[PDB]
Amino acid sequence: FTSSLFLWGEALPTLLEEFLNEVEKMLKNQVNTRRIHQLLKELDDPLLENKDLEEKLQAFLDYVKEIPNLPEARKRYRIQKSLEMIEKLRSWFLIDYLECSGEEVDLSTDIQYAKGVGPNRKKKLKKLGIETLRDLLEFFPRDYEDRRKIFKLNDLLPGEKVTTQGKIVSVETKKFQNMNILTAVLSDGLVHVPLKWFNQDYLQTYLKQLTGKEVFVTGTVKSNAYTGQYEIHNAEVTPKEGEYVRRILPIYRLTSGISQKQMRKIFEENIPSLCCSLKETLPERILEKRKLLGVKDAYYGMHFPKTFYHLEKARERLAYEELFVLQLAFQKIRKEREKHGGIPKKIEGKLAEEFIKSLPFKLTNAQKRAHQEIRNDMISEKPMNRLLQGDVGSGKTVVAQLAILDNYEAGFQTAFMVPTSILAIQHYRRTVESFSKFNIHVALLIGATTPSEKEKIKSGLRNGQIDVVIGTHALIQEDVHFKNLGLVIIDEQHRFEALMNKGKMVDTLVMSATPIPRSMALAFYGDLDVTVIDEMPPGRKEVQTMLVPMDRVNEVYEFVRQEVMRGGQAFIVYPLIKSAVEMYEYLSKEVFKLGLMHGRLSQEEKDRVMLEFAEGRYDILVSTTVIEVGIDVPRANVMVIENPERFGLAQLHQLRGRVGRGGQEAYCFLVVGDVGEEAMERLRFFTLNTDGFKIAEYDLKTRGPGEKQHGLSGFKVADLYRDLKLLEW
DNA sequence: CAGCTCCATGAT
DNA sequence: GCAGTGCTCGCATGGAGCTG
DNA sequence: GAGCACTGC
Ligand SMILES: Nc1ncnc2c1ncn2[C@@H]1O[C@H](COP(=O)(O)OP(=O)(O)O)[C@@H](O)[C@H]1O
Ligand SMILES: [Mg+2]
Repeated sequence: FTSSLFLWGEALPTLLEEFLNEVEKMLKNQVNTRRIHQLLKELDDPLLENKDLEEKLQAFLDYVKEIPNLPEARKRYRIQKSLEMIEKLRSWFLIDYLECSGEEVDLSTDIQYAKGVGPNRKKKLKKLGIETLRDLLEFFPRDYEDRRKIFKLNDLLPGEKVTTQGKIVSVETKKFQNMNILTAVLSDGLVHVPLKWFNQDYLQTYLKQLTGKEVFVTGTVKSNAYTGQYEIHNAEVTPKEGEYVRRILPIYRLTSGISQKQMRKIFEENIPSLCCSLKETLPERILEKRKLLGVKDAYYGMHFPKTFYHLEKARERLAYEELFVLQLAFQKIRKEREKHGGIPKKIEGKLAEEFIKSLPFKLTNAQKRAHQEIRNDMISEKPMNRLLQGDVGSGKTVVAQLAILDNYEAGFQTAFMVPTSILAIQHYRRTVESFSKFNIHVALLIGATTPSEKEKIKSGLRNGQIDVVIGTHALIQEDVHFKNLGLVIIDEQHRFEALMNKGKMVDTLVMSATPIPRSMALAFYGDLDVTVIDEMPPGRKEVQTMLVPMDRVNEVYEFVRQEVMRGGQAFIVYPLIKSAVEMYEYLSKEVFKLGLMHGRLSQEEKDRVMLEFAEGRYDILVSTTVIEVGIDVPRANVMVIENPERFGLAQLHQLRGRVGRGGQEAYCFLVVGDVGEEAMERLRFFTLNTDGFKIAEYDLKTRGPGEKQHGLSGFKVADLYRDLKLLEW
């Protein structure tokens, strides 16, 4: 917990921003005259040395202090009057406004134009994916080491990079065996504090190059020098005046070759230059609305801020920007739908009331909602693009079927789409035996079907009472007709379009097995007016998920021999490292019923194979290619992911999903190797996560969206709304 | 199994 | 394009988690 | 000293 907790601690008092900060916290709650007066005592830092800033302030701190000796109203206008000025202040002072000129040059150079960079660095730098120069901005720091704050000498906190100050009087160098030692030492006045260097002599020069002045030293502390008194190693001792080395300064990815001090001076010398050249992107009317910097400065800020406030204002600008890009394209779609327009219709509680009472089980207040929502949106004078989202076995299917009656019941006909012929056939059965009948004629049209039959069908649709067609994105590729088509159901990712009747829009509905938390929903997809998400069905018991060490792997192996001997089946997934084949017939020392599926060898008659698994031809399987949310092998009691977490926390879900059906009270182990905490911190979490959305919650908070590549927004969301509003035009 | 990075140590 | 100043910044090794 | 800019031939 050490690091993750110490700098954190000694990080509140003593620097304008922190100050301003707190004061805002001050008001947003309650002053404390007393207090202020003690914050001001602790202030320290170069920013303050501005006249107004100082004058400007008094005025301020003076206005505030009055709060308390003030009844209710007397307090308000008082407050907002403030708050406004802080931000007012912050904007004035806290940012290093990049005042620009000379003139822009602007392309993708092969980076040698870069200054300081040269041949070998050329190659070095490209190990970081840095060609071009745009390449040299879109490349922001790992992190930031700050400094501004200077520690006193004799308060060195045992074991920590600090930056203290003082003279320096002592340049000794010591040689031993396979080691030297360079020392000079720093003298506040009273204290004197060893400051030691290892296999560097040069330093000798500089330090001597120096003896005289007082300076700023930046290093670490060490609990040794068993003679006592702490010893500071590794520092930097810059001559000084450092109003200008009492700054935040970045930390970039490195690459044997370069050094921070290197890489830095290299950003130090170009960024200001480049930044400057960037045609603004979003219009000035916006900017003004919400208040964070154009670009130049923003990009500026990500490298060389002087207020974490800066940096904040910089991501914030830099991130809204790129959500804009999305929500722009969205409406820009959503609108085009407003053109072509949609169609509604009336609806007979008849059907559903029937369907619903027909079933055995209950229904959920969830699916109920799925329902109230679909109807209504279909009904509405325009399109519907809902997303029926849920978690394998939540009741997605049912619901779809109501969509299917309601639409039929209305007047028009629906058209089910699905990635695979094998899946079509299979779905078909259900919608019918499901529809168990009433009075609806539903088809499939899959190319397997005999040419005539096709014909009898096609024609069936061109006119009349073929009520639903079940097929692949086969339909759309041949060019079918029917002059009423009131909806299109979809299952999932079909490889790699919308439908219009005469010219209006077709009620579109898309179901998915792999959840996605609302923000991500509303941010990469959003355009799917909604997602009526599911909260799950009863009687439903769930996978006893277990996590198992390796070695004991032959343990699980056996557990199957059983369950599988008692008539069940077992997946076995092994990522990438041929071994597979080696993993295979060494696994027919599990002699018994095995099948393979290399995977991305990806004919998507993968199901071809699963069918055959579900039918009972490969007692057990063998992965690679994380199997998908598809044809469902019933008997499959147990699952086995190995050397995981290479798998997102979701593919694993996928996998867990795939095994259970029945009640079957299925089971899924996961062999592990070594790895650790953060890794297993996660797994551990998986296993007890009854619920696959709090999964995504959790996949986000930890690894950024693995599911090209977002530069900037790690869930704060006021943006994703800041969007909707500004984000029409 | 390897190739790289990042971090912490190295001296009586 | 190579040859001569004059800058800035320069340890090395070993175990470490990470991705391929 | 490595790497690079910059100046000159
Ligand atoms: N309300 C319910 N209560 C109990 N079982 C239900 C309920 N709704 C659906 N089921 C059944 O439980 C399983 C749910 O999965 P399903 O409805 O096929 O959709 P999906 O797997 O896509 O979520 C099916 O057997 C379905 O028939
Ligand atoms: Mg389904």
